[PDB]
Amino acid sequence: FMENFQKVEKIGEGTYGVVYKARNKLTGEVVALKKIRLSTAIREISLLKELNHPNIVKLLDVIHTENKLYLVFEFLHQDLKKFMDASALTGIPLPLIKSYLFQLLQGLAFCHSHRVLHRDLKPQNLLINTEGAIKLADFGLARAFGVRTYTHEVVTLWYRAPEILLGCKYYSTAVDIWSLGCIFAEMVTRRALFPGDSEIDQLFRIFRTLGTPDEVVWPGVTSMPDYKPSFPKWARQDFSKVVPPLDEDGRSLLSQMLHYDPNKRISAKAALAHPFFQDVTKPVPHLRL
Ligand SMILES: O=C(O)Cc1cccc(Nc2ccncn2)c1
Repeated sequence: FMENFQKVEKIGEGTYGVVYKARNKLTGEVVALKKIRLSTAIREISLLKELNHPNIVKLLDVIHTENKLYLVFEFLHQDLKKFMDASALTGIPLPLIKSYLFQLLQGLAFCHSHRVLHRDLKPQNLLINTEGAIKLADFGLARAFGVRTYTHEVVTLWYRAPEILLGCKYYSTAVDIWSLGCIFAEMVTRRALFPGDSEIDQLFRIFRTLGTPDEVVWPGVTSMPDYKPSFPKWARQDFSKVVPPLDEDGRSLLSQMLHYDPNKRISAKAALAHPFFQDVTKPVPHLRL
């Protein structure tokens, strides 16, 4: 039971607590409702209510009652994780991959221009609709929560930027570009790019593909908190082996999203101008709800 909602249904375990599909009692509208497992965060998250962009899941409300905290979002019917699983036999068509990447970059460019990072992008917080839109959920929450324990559930590391895995306590816009590059690669190949089981397995999967980073490609890397001079030194592989059959435009863009040094990583705004998007369109997905 809930005072202000009816037909409340669990839909997932999230970074911060249970996520429900719920119907507002007064209006009948269907929303996603994210009970935070437990004020500097309430004011800061409440600022996120002001943000509106077509590629960002609207934060409709912040409800603080009975010493509980709930976030109310507009509801979308499928996430990219489920869509990629449903699309595993055929693959997502390239024009739709390109459309989704373009739209996600517009959402990131918007948030970043408003000084809001995500820090934890992953297919589970990318939501799609029947009209061909994709939207990013949960921007700004990681900073407000303070990176921080809000679930006992197993955290996905697969999309974490190397700066994060090497113990850098200082985030930048580049962490979100890394995560989206990993998601791009996964849409293309139908396999996660770096499916690490632990922080060190995550870090070593990255190193085995992109080469072990050094001061030449990443000035400052050897001073990062969790950097170890004893890390094995892997040579770097070609993106042509990693994301076939992606064309050279897509591989060029992906390589710019996956530079080791966050400062060298392409921005969302610059990525939107990349030649890969010259022929972008907005196709209709085949969604089975
Ligand atoms: O909480 C998490 O970490 C991800 C997560 C998990 C489950 C649902 C969401 N969000 C939304 C938003 C809108 N329509 C549907 N689901 C996010």
